[PDB]
Amino acid sequence: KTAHSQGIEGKAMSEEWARYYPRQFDSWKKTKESDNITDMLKEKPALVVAWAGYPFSKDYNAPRGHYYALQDNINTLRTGAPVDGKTGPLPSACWTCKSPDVPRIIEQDGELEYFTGKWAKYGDEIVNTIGCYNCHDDKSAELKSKVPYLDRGLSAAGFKTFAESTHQEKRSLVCAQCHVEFYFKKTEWKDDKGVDKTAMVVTLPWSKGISTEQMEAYYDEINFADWTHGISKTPMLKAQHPDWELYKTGIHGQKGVSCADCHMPYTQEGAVKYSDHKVGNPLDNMDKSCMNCHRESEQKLKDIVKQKFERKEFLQDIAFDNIGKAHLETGKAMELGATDAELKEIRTHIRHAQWRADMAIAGHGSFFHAPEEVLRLLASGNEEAQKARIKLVKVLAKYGAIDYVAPDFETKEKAQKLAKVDMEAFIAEKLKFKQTLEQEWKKQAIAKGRLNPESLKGVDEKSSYYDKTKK
Ligand code: HEM
Ligand code: HEM
Ligand code: HEM
Ligand code: HEM
Ligand code: HEM
Ligand SMILES: O=S([O-])[O-]
Ligand SMILES: [Ca+2]
Ligand SMILES: [Y+2]
Ligand SMILES: [Y+2]
Ligand SMILES: [Y+2]
Repeated sequence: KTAHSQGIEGKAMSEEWARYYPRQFDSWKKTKESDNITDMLKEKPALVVAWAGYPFSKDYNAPRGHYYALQDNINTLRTGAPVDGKTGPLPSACWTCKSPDVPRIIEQDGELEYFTGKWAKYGDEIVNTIGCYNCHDDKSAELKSKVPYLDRGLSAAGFKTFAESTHQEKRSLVCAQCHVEFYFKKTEWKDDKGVDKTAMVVTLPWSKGISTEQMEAYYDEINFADWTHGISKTPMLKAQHPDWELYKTGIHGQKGVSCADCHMPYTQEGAVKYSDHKVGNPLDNMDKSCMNCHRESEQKLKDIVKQKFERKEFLQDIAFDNIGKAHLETGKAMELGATDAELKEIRTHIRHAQWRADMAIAGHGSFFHAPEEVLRLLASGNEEAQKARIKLVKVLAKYGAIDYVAPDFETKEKAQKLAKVDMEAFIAEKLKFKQTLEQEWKKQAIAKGRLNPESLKGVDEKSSYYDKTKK
C-alpha cells in the first residue's frame, strides 16, 4: 500500500505526486529536454498534397517530449483560433491524449459530455500536460488505462482488456491509450437534462483486428472518410500514429518486449528498481534501453537502425510522390470534366494507397518497431497509387490531356499553394488567439488552481511558425 492510499488531492497535477515519488517526477519532467520542432511538411512536402483539404496540410510536426504535448496541441495551426468556447475548427476530442485533466474531466462530466463540443470548450480546464494521472491510479499507483476507448478497442479486436492483461502487457497498453490510430465517431446522445447532444468520440477502428488492412476493411465497411480530398475529392482516411498497432506486428512486440522496456528502462539501485520516466529516444540511452538484450556495440546497433530509417525513407518518398501525383492528376481530370463514375476506381485506389502509406509512416518509430511491415505497407500503398495513375492516364487521354505533367510539390510553399493553404492567414489568426484567449485560459486556470505556472516554464518557446530561440 502507498503513502497516498486514499488518493491524491489535485491528482491531475503531476506536481502533486512529487511528494511521494520525487525520482519518477524528476525524470518525467525531463521530457522538457526534447524540445525540437521538426516541421514535417517542410521535410516532406508531399504530405501537404496528401493532406490537402485536411488540417495536417497546415501544420504537422514530429513528436517531441511529453512536456510539450498540451502546449503543442494549443499551438498547432490545426486547432486554429477560437474566440470563445464555441468556436475553432476542432472538437473537444483533441485534448484527449494530451493531458491528465482529460480523465479528470471524463470522471466528472462523463465520457459523452467530455466528447461534446469544441476543443475551445475546455481551454481553461485542460491545462496540464501528459502526467502521472494519465497512467497511474492515484491510490495504488498501479498502471491504469484512464480512457474508456482503449478497452473498447481491445475487446473489439479480441484482445484482453487492460485489467485482464499481464503486467508486461500493461507496460505497453498504458502507452496505447494515446499511441494508437483512431477516428472520431459522431455519437448522438441525450444528457441528464434530456438535451439532445452530439459527441465526437475517440474510437479505435479495431473491430476487424489491428492490421492496416483490417482497419481499412473496417473503414470501408462503414464508408468512413476523415475528409474529402481538396484536390482529388477522394474520400480519404487519415492514419494517426498507429504506434502500438504496428509495434504488435514487429519482432520486439511479438517477443513480448514492451514499450516501457525500451522507452522507460529500469535502473537498479540495490533492492530498489526505478523506471526512467524521461520518455524519449531510446537510442540516446542505449546501454539501458538496448544492451540488456543485445551484445556488440551501440554504434553497430545505431547503424542498423539508421539503415532501417533509410529504407523507409526511400519507399516513403516513392509512395508519396505517386500518391501526390495521383491526387493532382485526378484534380486535372476533374478540371477537364471527368465524372465521379469515371474516377471512382481511381479514388478508391488513392484512398487505399494513402491509408496504407500513411499507416506506415504516421508512427514515427514504426520503421524500427515493425520494419518489415512498414516496408510492405509502403510497397502496397505505392502499388495502389500506381494502379490509380495507370488508370488516370486513360482518363486524362479521354479528355485530351495525356501529356499532362502533374505540378511539382518539392517545397512546402509550392505544395501548400497547390493545396490552397493560406498559412500566413492561419498564422496571423493563431497568434491573435494565443495573445488573447489562450492567455485568458491560462490565467483562469491558474486562478482556479488547475494550473501551476511552474509547468509553463519554457513550454511555449517554439512552434512550426515561431521560435523564441530558448526552449
Ligand atoms: C510509456 C508509454 C509511452 C511511450 C513509450 C510513449 C512514447 C512517446 C515518444 C517516444 C514520444 C516522442 C518523445 C520525444 O520526441 O522526445 C512521445 C510523444 C508524445 N506522446 Fe507518448 N508515449 C507513451 C505514453 C503516452 C500517453 C499515455 C499519451 C497520452 C496521454 C501520449 C501522448 C503523446 C503525445 C501527444 C506526444 C507528442 C508530444 C508533443 O509533440 O508535444 N504518450 N511519446
Ligand atoms: C484532432 C484532434 C487532435 C489534435 C489537434 C492533436 C494535436 C496534436 C499535435 C499538435 C501533436 C504534435 C505533433 C504534430 O504537430 O502533429 C500531436 C501528437 C500526438 N497526438 Fe494528437 N491531437 C489530436 C488528437 C489526438 C488523439 C485523440 C490522440 C490519442 C488517441 C492523440 C495522440 C497523439 C500522439 C500519441 C502524438 C505523438 C505521436 C505523433 O505525433 O506521431 N492525438 N497531436
Ligand atoms: C510524474 C508523474 C509520474 C509518477 C510520480 C509516476 C510514478 C511511478 C512509480 C512510483 C512507478 C513504480 C516504480 C518505478 O518503476 O519507477 C512507476 C512506474 C511506471 N510508470 Fe510512472 N509515474 C509517472 C508518470 C508516468 C506516466 C505519464 C506514464 C505513462 C505514459 C507512466 C508509466 C509507467 C510505467 C510503464 C511504469 C513501469 C511499471 C512497472 O514496470 O511495474 N508513468 N511510475
Ligand atoms: C507500443 C509501444 C511503443 C510505443 C508507444 C513507442 C513509441 C515510440 C514513438 C512515438 C517513437 C517516435 C519518436 C519520435 O518521433 O520522436 C518511437 C521511436 C522509437 N522507439 Fe518506440 N515505442 C514503443 C515500443 C518500442 C520498443 C519495444 C522499442 C525497443 C525494442 C522501441 C524503440 C524505439 C526506437 C529505437 C525508436 C527510434 C528512435 C526515436 O525516434 O526516438 N520502441 N517509439
Ligand atoms: C532501443 C533498443 C533496441 C534496439 C536498437 C534493438 C535492435 C534490434 C534489432 C535491429 C533487431 C533485429 C530485428 C529487426 O529486424 O528489427 C532486434 C531483435 C530483437 N531484440 Fe532488440 N533492440 C532493442 C531493444 C531490445 C530489448 C529491450 C529487448 C529485450 C527486452 C530486445 C530483444 C530482442 C529480441 C528478443 C529480438 C528478436 C531476435 C532474437 O530473438 O534475438 N531488444 N533488436
Ligand atoms: O493529431 S494527433 O493524433 O497526432
Ligand atoms: Ca485515423
Ligand atoms: Y499535495
Ligand atoms: Y521527437
Ligand atoms: Y527485421
